[PDB]
Amino acid sequence: HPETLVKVKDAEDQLGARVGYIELDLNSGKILESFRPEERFPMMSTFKVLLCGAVLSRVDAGQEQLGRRIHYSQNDLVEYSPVTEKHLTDGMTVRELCSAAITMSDNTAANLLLTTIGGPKELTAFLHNMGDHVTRLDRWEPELNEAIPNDERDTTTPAAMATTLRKLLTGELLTLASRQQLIDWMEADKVAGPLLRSALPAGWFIADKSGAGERGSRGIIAALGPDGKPSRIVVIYTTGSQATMDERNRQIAEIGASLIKHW
Ligand SMILES: *[B]([O])([O])[C][N]C(=O)C1=C([C])ON=C1C1=C(Cl)[C]=[C][C]=[C]1
Repeated sequence: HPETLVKVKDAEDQLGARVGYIELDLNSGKILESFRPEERFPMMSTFKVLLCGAVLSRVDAGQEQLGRRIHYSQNDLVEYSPVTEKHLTDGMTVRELCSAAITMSDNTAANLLLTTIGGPKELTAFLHNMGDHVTRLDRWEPELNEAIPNDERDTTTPAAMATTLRKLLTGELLTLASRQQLIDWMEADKVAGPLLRSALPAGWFIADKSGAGERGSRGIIAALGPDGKPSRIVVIYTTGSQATMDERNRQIAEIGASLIKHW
């Protein structure tokens, strides 16, 4: 609805930065509304969902096991590893790392999983392989969050990310068991409370993954809908603002409030 674009542009004005947006019909893949849909923005942690998608793709093909245990050490720990830093002794399984990476956005977990699939180069090849010729992961945590202006490294576009998530969650790319595991990790997301979830009406479904980076970077990707089932995909990114984390969170929440109001 056009009223939501009013809020998105209001958001660019208040944040003094670019805001990218897109609302996608989950079933048909039709773009319902957009703002800078094909402009690049850092992915920050929203990439962790694509990372686990590639991991599940491997499991389905027998190249990986969810119960497989990964051992790591202090040397591996990078900034913001609330779950992995507590398991140095016995390690964690592939399954537990994706849980950590998606629900808590644990950075070391991401790094460990990336290592299992062959690094950024491979995640990028996986994406290209599934029709996404835009999204690219080039670095590891934490450098991929640098958000250098005009830098194409570690970026995606609102349209590219929305189309790719739709495929991950409804395509024949993953088995049904794998698709549900991914959605289950996104539905349990525990660090995105002040964003879209704060505007979600009672009874609605939402599976999401947020992101934060340098230079005011903030974003979120999500599948949501009424009566406990998702029916649309929403992707929101911004970068360049000098606004506080709280102000950035609110603008996203308000964009959310509008898209829900005009559903
Ligand atoms: B991802 O969520 O974009 C990566 N986030 C971080 O690496 C991070 C850091 C370095 O310090 N806090 C976070 C973080 C934020 Cl700002 C929000 C939610 C989870 C982690």
